[PDB]
Amino acid sequence: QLKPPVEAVRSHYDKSNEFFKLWLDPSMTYSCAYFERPDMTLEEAQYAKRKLALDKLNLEPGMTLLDIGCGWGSTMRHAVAEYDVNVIGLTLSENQYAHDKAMFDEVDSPRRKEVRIQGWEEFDEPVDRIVSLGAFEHFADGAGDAGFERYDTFFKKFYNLTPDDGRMLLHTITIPDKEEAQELGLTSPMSLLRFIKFILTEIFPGGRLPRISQVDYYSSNAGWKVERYHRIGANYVPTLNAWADALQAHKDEAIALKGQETCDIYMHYLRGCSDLFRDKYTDVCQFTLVK
Ligand SMILES: Nc1ncnc2c1ncn2[C@@H]1O[C@H](CSCC[C@H](N)C(=O)O)[C@@H](O)[C@H]1O
Ligand SMILES: CCCCCCCCCC[N+](C)(C)CCCCCCCCCC
Repeated sequence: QLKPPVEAVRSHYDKSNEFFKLWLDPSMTYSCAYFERPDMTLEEAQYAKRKLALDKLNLEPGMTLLDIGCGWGSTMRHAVAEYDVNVIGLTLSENQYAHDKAMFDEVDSPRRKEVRIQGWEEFDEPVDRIVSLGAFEHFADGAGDAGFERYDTFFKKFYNLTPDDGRMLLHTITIPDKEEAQELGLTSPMSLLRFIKFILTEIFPGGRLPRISQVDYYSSNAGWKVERYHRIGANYVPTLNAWADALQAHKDEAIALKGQETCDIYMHYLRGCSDLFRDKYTDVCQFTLVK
């Protein structure tokens, strides 16, 4: 069986909740926002992004929703409150677990609000609908068993854990297909290579970005059909800019918590990544997978 990338994932996400709070929106949503309307704030765009994803699962009350890689819980909390479903959240982060365990305790509701420190590789329960936002980029990584081949186990596992009317909303960052890349005229300056190196070393160790053709191959191989490809990477520019700005704003506060270095590293990372999505080097897509 497969082994979850615990140390690699925790090296980032367990940096400090207080820290992440300083620059993330109030719901601490940590994935590409969605500005469905020009005048939304980051916080409203995040809600819009969550809604966009959830409305595609055609959720009815009573169903059990599975959030693979639930971060700081926003999607779970939103799912219950707006669709009245039961939710199980998976994460490898200890601080996110701690944070969500407490966040759920605040408001009481009939439905189930479960958060676990369990990898998708170990999940084995029947669920109605699945949602994963910004966690997929870690799925080709593992504690010793890294490799894209992992996607195959992924789409099969969850194809078998869902009903005939099963649906999965896969939200992930993506890189251009061999062709679509040359048409964009994407170059790789020495500075770009240095940045990627910086990201894979200090920010997201083990991260791997899929091409759309990869998601198609492995998901279809399990029997899934993409009912809709919704590319929205351009939205990541406002998002990453909002995050970097918010961090600049509370710079003194942040330098207090984590020091000077950590803050320089993060600003560099937030700023650098924005241009990647603006320049079309990377994109974001929400695959609506159905049977
Ligand atoms: N193998 C694995 N199994 C389960 N969760 C994983 C994982 N690798 C990474 N993750 C989780 O995926 C998340 C990436 S951050 C995304 C958080 C959330 N979906 C949001 O949109 O705010 C983290 O919570 C991390 O713990
Ligand atoms: C090229 C190496 C890429 C490693 C990517 C690891 C991605 C982890 C994504 C995690 N979330 C969803 C929390 C988002 C973080 C902000 C966007 C970062 C985009 C980086 C693009 C690098 C090319």
